[PDB]
Amino acid sequence: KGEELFTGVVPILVELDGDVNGHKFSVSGEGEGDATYGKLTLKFICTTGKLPVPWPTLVTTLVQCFSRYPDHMKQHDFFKSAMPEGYVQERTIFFKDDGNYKTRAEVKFEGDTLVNRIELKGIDFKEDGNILGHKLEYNYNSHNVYIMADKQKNGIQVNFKIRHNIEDGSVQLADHYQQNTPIGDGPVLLPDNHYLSTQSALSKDPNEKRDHMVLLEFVTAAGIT
Ligand SMILES: [K+]
Ligand SMILES: [K+]
Ligand SMILES: [K+]
Repeated sequence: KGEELFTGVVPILVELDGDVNGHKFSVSGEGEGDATYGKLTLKFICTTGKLPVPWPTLVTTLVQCFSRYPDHMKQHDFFKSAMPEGYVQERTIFFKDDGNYKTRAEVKFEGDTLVNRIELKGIDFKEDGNILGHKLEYNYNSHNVYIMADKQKNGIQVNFKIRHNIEDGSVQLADHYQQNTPIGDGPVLLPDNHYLSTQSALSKDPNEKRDHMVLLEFVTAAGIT
């Protein structure tokens, strides 16, 4: 079924159209995912000029079908079960004492490539807050992403908190509320409650002259015994 599409390395493309406080931008990403290992390797470029928000604030928006589901949890992997037609992923992300992002994405195959196409709208940001002021460290914490069948028993409702390190040594919370709904109408796996355990490392390409982010991530499902 959809799980079979992920047994080796799969190319990824990401495209994001954003508008935060009227500052418009676009981001393109490319790389590969290896769900057997829960690994992602990607590079993202801002194709419109300078990114008006910090790269770390966009990590969660910029393919949870690449999470590693251990064998005893495979009946809980909604994300691969929806493929290849894919799913809609919607979020609101509330930055404590600052503005919010609202995002809508479609994640699906296009040919042999897994594509994440996103629209993002951010509003009510402070002009010199941590986000528009670029006051975040260039790194990423490790998180638990909590997953539960949705009310309609059609997709999943997801909740978690991201912690962004700030350059003054404090931490700013980004409270995530997420819904995923299959694009096709045939059966998908509806999971028992569980979570994903995430870790990420960010870097730069020394030869890349555009504003950009190199991202490597490891994600493993857990919380079923
Ligand atoms: K700054
Ligand atoms: K900075
Ligand atoms: K890390």
